[PDB]
Amino acid sequence: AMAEWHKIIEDISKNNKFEDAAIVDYKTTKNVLAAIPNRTFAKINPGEVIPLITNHNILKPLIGQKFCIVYTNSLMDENTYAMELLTGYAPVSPIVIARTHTALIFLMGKPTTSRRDVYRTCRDHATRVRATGN
Repeated sequence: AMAEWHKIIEDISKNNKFEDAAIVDYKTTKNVLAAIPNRTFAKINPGEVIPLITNHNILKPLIGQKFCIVYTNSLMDENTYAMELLTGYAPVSPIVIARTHTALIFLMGKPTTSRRDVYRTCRDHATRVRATGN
């Protein structure tokens, strides 16, 4: 599974619609498993993961030490496994977090990228990974 996390990031990186991405464990150590280098999501720490998976009412989470704003949250639902946010700083950009059996996939679009494209791209990656048991 470790190599595959990097393959997912590589695939995202080739697409000019996205600005940032990371895959972070949520089961055990909560370390960053793969990330686009030298951007915000590479800095996600365990204390940022726990509120996302625990607090039903999370609204202004810190992600890589910057605030984001939650506008839909079905992250812990087994059928949807996705949350939608906006950055809480300029330029306002769309974010989707999708949940596999063991990891969170964070994806940020450029400001011009549609909500649909970020959602479908992030969630489809999670759908594929879930089929492997990860």
